[PDB]
Parts: sequence; structure tokens; C-alpha cells
Amino acid sequence: LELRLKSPVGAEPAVYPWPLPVYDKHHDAAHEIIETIRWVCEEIPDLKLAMENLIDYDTKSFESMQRLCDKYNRAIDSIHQLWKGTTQPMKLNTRPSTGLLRHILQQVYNHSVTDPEKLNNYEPFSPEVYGETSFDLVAQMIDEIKMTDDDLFVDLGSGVGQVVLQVAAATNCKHHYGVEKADIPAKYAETMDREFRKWMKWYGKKHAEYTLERGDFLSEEWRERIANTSVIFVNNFAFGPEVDHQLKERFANMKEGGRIVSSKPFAPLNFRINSRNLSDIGTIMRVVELSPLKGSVSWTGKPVSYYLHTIDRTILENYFSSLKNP
Ligand SMILES: Nc1ncnc2c1ncn2[C@@H]1O[C@H](CSCC[C@H](N)C(=O)O)[C@@H](O)[C@H]1O
Repeated sequence: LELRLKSPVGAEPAVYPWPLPVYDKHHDAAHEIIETIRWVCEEIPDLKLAMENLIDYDTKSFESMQRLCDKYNRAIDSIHQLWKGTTQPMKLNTRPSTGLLRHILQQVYNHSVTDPEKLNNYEPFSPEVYGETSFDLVAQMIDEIKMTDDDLFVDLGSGVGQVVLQVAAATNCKHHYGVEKADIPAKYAETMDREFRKWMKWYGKKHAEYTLERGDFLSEEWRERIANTSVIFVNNFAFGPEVDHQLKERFANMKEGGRIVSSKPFAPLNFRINSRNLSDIGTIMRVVELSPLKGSVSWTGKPVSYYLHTIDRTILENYFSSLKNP
């Protein structure tokens, strides 16, 4: 006893058991199905036409849901016949739109994070405190911090890996990495990885290369990896002064133009270079606050902020030039 959705591009159908599972208070498989059909309709205008010709969905009855799926599946067959005619088939090889990606990542997450409660079982007041950066902040990061095929992206402390997946889907960096130390999120990230590749194949959408790794970003191996990374993302809000200090040491080896996006600044925003602070990491970076997304508040009730650091040794060079002057 099952529900099936055919892939728009001929991948293996998506199959859902009955009764349909629930993911949390605001997400279940029934609505995932309905939204998936909605989104495939956005990918294919012709399919959207066929679906207009709409019905009552209850989400409680098998026959009603089996009915909805059958109507979608029949419309998919016909579109597939259309593509055998003269009609150009949906272009493959494209990136998903923002709206489609959101849905894809929610879907991947719901299928991968089988017990979301388990992510809260970290040692409190430690660097392992878990918190998820929202899809919208990542989207803003992607928009403002323009990346090219020259860039290498790393999420330091990548959790279940969903920041990496979003960036990999939206940009053409040569490679994207996430590294995560804790067992529970790193275990989930393995399923996130498989579900992402599967679902992206299912929709016929491409992503850049990425790897999700278990590891410790303070390790010897990671010193060099960090030095060669051009865009670092790091949700360091709960890392603490010790870990932040260790990261500063790693960042001091980065190249000009290297960028770090973080939820807590690595240097003060008003940094004034002088004779006492010569070795502070502030001597080699510009730090700006990224614009808050309209009406977004933190647990502090203040607009949640992220910070962009750009490696710029020009700061230091200019100070030393000034010392050869009046
Ligand atoms: N030394 C270290 N190496 C790898 N991961 C670390 C670490 N110290 C802390 N972390 C991880 O950093 C994560 C912070 S939560 C942020 C998760 C994700 N990047 C997001 O923004 O949505 C936690 O999972 C914690 O385990």
C-alpha cells in the first residue's frame, strides 16, 4: 500500500508509504506530495496547464491522495509523449530557482532528519551548541557575496549540511565543503547528502561539486585547507572566545580577497590600527555588518546579524607607510 510520483525527467519514481508520515507539527508527507506537484508544475508550463483542469484534496483519505497522484502521473506521461513529438523537452543541467530549492531542501531535511529532537542533545555552554542558519540568510549571503568558479566555499561546523547544499545548488564554486565534529549531525549529514543527490536527480536539476565531511576544523589538516579557502561560512555565535581565537590564527593565513561570513565578528567594526594592536587580526580585514532581512528578530529581540570579513592587508601596509611620514 503506497503512493507514487513520477519524475519529470524519468528518474525513479518517489514512493511514499501509507499511512503518510508526519515530520513535525508543521510538516507532513501529504503536504510534501502536494507541494512537490506544485513545484514540478512551475518547472513545466505544459504540466501546469494540464493540472488546472484541480479538485478537493483531504490529505486524510488514501483514495483521494491516490487520486491526486494519478492525475499528476497521467499528466507526466502525456508531457513525456509531447517531448517525443516536436516540443522541446525541459532543459536539463539548470540550477533550481530559489523557490524550488527551498522546497527541495525542506524535503531533503524531512526525509533525513528522522528525529529532529536528537540535534538538541549537545553539551550546553560548549562549542557543540547546535543552531541552524535559515534558508533566507543563506540566500542573502549567496546574493551579496557573489561567487565564481574560482571560489572554494567552506562551512566550518556544517551541522546536518544544509548551508552547503543550498550554496552548492545556487553557485558554481569549484568545490563546497562542510566539516562537522559532532556525531549526531554528522550522521544525519550522510543521509542529507544521499537524499539531496537523489531529489536533485528527481527534479532534473544540477548542483556544483560538494563534500560533507566528519572532522575537527581545528585539526592540523584543516590549517592549510582554511588557508586555501576563498569563502568561509561559520556560525560561530556559540563557539566562545577560545575557539574564536584559534579560528583567527587560521584566518591570518588566508589570501587577499578571502572572505568570512559569520554570526559573530572576528574583529571590531570600528578597528583603529595602532602601536598596541599591531598583531590583532583586525589589522588585515575589513569587517561589515550584512543588512538585516526586514522583520527578522533574534532571541534577543534585536535583528539577527551576520558579518562579512574581507582579507585586506592594505590596512597594514598603509599604517607602516604612515610611520615613514610626519
Ligand atoms: N572544532 C569543530 N569542528 C567541527 N565542527 C564544530 C567544531 N566546533 C563546533 N562545531 C560545530 O559547529 C556547529 C554549529 S551550528 C551551525 C550549523 C550550520 N553550519 C548552520 O549554520 O546552520 C555545531 O554542529 C558544532 O558541533
